[PDB]
Amino acid sequence: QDWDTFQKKHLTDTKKVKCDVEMKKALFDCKKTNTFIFARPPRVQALCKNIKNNTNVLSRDVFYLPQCNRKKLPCHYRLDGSTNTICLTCMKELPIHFAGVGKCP
DNA sequence: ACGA
Repeated sequence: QDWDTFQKKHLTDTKKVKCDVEMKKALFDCKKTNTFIFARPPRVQALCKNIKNNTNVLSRDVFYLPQCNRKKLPCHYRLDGSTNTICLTCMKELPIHFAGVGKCP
């Protein structure tokens, strides 16, 4: 929605995310899936430099993407992972949505 | 400090 929420929902400083601890947060509310990006804010923010507002951009570089996937109700997950390019939605040169991976929508 |  916004840059602050994007960082909380999609950035991680660790590869081993504690899915069951984080996903129960109102931020995630035990949703089906959430993908994190292993990167510091500055590197991710740079991807939106020069990008038109409310449009998507695909990174040239790859990132490691820890992913929490709901396995058992109501809030139990399995940690998965993959590496790929990321597609972000930009607004005022700041990421506001994690649009897709490997390619933009 | 072993972490795609």
